[PDB]
Amino acid sequence: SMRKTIERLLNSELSSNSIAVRTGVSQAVISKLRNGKKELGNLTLNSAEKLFEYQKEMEKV
Amino acid sequence: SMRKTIERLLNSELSSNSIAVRTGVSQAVISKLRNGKKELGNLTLNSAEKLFEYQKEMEKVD
DNA sequence: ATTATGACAAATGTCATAG
DNA sequence: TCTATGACATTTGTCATAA
Repeated sequence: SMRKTIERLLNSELSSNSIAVRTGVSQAVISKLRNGKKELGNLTLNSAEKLFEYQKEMEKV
Repeated sequence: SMRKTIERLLNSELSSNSIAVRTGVSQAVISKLRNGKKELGNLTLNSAEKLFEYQKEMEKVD
C-alpha cells in the first residue's frame, strides 16, 4: 500500500463515490479523507490495499 | 507497506521486542500479530510502513 | 448520480504490568 | 532478556442518512 499512489487516487478528478464503488471502501471514509477529517495513516491495511490496487490498475493503462 | 513483506518480518526469527525497538512499533502489537490475536489488515498504514521499512533494510543484506 | 456527516460495534496505538 | 495481557483514549469499518 504505497502512500504516494493512494495519494494520487485521493487527489484524482475521479468522484469520491465512484472511487468508493470500485474500491469497495465507504464513500464516507473517502470524503472524510479528501476533506481532512480522517488521516491516511490511520487506515486499515485492508482498506489501504484496496485503494492502492484501484489506482495501480489505472496507471498501467 | 506490502502485506507480504510485513508477513515475512512476522515469520522472521527476530525477537518481537527486537523488531519493536528498531521499528518503533510496540512489542505488544507484533506479539499479538504473531499470536494471531490481531489481523495485519486491521493495522494502520503508519505502523505498517514502519515494519515495512525495517524488512526492506534487512532485504538489502540478502 | 453526487456530496457531506454521523452512530456504533469493534477494533487500534501507546502506554503500562505481569509472568 | 523475552512474551503475554490489558487499560484507555481514540479511531476504525460498516452502515446508514440527508441534501
